[PDB]
Amino acid sequence: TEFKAGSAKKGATLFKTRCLQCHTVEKGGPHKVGPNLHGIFGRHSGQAEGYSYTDANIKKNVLWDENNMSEYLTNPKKYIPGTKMAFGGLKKEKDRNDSITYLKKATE
Ligand code: HEC
Repeated sequence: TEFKAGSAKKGATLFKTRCLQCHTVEKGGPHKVGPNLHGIFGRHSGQAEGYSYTDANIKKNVLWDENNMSEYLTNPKKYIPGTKMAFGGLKKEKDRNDSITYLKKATE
């Protein structure tokens, strides 16, 4: 791809410190500020039920792949103009590789 496997352990911790404040990953976990991310790969954006996404996330109709996800983690607002995900971005590809490495793992 344009994405290469990284550290699943490294990623778990990137997640704990940069994504847990607003999200859960497990099947049957709850929606918090952001949606629960279980099964997000291959899924399109704005489809978890019981969660109020913005008009923008929804209309972007993004098919979430390790690659797509990469772009998005760089600069969310950049990738999805008007999204309410208040996250700066992960500029370091290595960081993204790690994080996505875990998400790929944890969200199945
Ligand atoms: C709270 C300050 C958040 C942090 C930190 C992170 N995200 Fe988030 N995320 C949040 C919201 C409010 C939303 C919904 C946006 C909208 O416009 O409705 C999101 C959304 C996502 C998505 C898209 C979900 C989908 O289409 O189903 C992804 C893929 C996602 N968030 C991932 C993610 C990761 C991996 C994060 C850590 C680096 C992270 N987010 C931070 C809120 C917050």
